[PDB]
Amino acid sequence: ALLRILKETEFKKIKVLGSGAFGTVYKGLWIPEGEKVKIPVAIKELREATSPKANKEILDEAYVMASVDNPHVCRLLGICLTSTVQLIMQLMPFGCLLDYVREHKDNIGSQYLLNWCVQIAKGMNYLEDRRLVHRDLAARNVLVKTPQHVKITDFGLVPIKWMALESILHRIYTHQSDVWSYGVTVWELMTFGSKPYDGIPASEISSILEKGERLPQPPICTIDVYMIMRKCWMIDADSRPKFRELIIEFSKMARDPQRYLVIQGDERMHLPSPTDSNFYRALMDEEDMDDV
Amino acid sequence: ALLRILKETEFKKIKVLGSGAFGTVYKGLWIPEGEKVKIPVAIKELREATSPKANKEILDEAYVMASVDNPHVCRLLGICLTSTVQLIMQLMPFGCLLDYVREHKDNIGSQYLLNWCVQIAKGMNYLEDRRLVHRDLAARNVLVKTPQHVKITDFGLAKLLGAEEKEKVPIKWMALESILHRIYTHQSDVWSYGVTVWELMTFGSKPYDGIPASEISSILEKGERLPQPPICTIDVYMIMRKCWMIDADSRPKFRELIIEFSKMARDPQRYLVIQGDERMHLPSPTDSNFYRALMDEEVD
Ligand SMILES: *CCC(=O)Nc1cc(Nc2nccc(-n3cc(CN(C)C)c(-c4ccccc4)n3)n2)c(OC)cc1N1CCOCC1
Repeated sequence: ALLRILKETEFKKIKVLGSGAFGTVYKGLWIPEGEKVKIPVAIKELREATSPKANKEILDEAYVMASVDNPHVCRLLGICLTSTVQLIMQLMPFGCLLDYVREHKDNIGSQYLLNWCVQIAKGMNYLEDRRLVHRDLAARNVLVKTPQHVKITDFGLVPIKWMALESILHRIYTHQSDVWSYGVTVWELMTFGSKPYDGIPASEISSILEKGERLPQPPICTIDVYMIMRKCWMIDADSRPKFRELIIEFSKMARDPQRYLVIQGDERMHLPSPTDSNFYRALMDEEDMDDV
Repeated sequence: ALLRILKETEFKKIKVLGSGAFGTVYKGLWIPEGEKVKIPVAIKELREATSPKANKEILDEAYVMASVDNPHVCRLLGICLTSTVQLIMQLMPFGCLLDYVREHKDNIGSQYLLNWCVQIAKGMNYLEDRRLVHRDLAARNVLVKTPQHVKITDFGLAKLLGAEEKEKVPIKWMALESILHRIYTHQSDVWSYGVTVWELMTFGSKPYDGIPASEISSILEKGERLPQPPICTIDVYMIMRKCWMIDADSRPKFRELIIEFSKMARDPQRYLVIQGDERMHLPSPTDSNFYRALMDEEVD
């Protein structure tokens, strides 16, 4: 009952958002039957059609993705099993956090970055609590509902520069491997969208990791935050932090954001007032969540 | 804190949506600072008010309109006080309930009709608990967020715009005390509530059609009211009549209309005789969960 079974004639793709990988992502419009309203949605299309009973196992997984109830994880709203599987979800009009942090290269205060790290861990801890592994966490796979509210997408289904060493050498994906990717994601945000291990061929990443070489300390990060990232990339998967621990740790820093992130001009980049925050929420973020 | 002050440079009107005596509503675009995104909103540009009011006073009542917090009353979000008075609210693509029921005329089931009455009574009870009086409750002033969720709009717009010698004043909706002596209480809002139900039960009929508005006061003193809508059992029509009693204290309370319409909504076909009603049921949980995740994140 959480997965609406669409038909082709009650929606339509409007403009491509992203393409290549999974398939294509479109800006879309939902046209209810009998009504003259057009509701903007997002549609995920798989380019390869090849589906018979492949569609049934997709529907089985689609019901699981339709059940993720969390303010910081995206829910699958509906499916259209036409030609090529079509997934329907809410449109996040601000785009992904990678493009967002890149456009606002040096116009992002320390309160936003730390809160984003808190909100991403809450969504991941939620998934771990549901015994689900994301396998592909990355700043590109986090969406900006509003600047104060991010959500993890691409849950369902090779980012070598994002995977734990055990996932590279042995294709072992756990929740502790997701912690590794979460540590690369944090680094992506702190460096404002820099490419991890830039230029370096992905085929040689397992070699440089076995030598204990890790991503460098981002300029705006105090040692407290970089040590967090370093512990996420420990060879021993069990030594890596738990997502529940990361929620508490980053939250403490979000209480004193300037003590853990050194940003030029940070004194004039604060989180919105209650006023802007009631305004945002009343328009596009009327959903129940946790105070930031 | 609940009312955002907007500058003319961070929003722009796109297209008109509909015009009324309080003003015209436009499909708007909010451009947040330093963002490349356009956020759709709804903008009401108000018509000039009689007893022209100072911007401190208008703002002093915009804070009251921005304070209503109920799933069934629309909250004013922002304001722009310049050469005109522009109100900003959440865009409701479905429109107002009056246009909706005329438009799906003989396609609406009794379970929707009785639920809309509960929801309107719930918004009105909230406004009475807050000691607020709406003064212009009507089917045109109820907005459809989703087909299963309606909200009262335009609260407080009558008090701050006033009126000239057009007594913009909804005569065929006001209690007799309001037409005669301009008395607006919670019990006269019950009078407009009865008329609002009658508009719903008739699928958008014009009340007192053919009777000039200047003559409503007198026919009301002769005991003449609105006729029984054809789909109404005497159960519902009794409740409507009680909303039109000359003694405002004999009229039903909103707290009572909530319970009474909840009762009928649990057995909707006992109370509304609609041809073909045995195929016009509510949406499934699936279709309902879909509407909520897309447009509505905020009695069977
Ligand atoms: C970072 C890339 C990106 O997503 N940009 C983006 C996002 C959105 N809003 C949006 N709403 C709902 C769903 C999505 N979305 C994106 C993707 C693929 N991304 C994460 C790499 C998926 C997806 C889900 C499941 C499976 C596979 C893919 N869902 N995105 C935009 O709407 C405003 C616009 C943009 N971009 C703006 C500038 O660049 C092009 C589009």
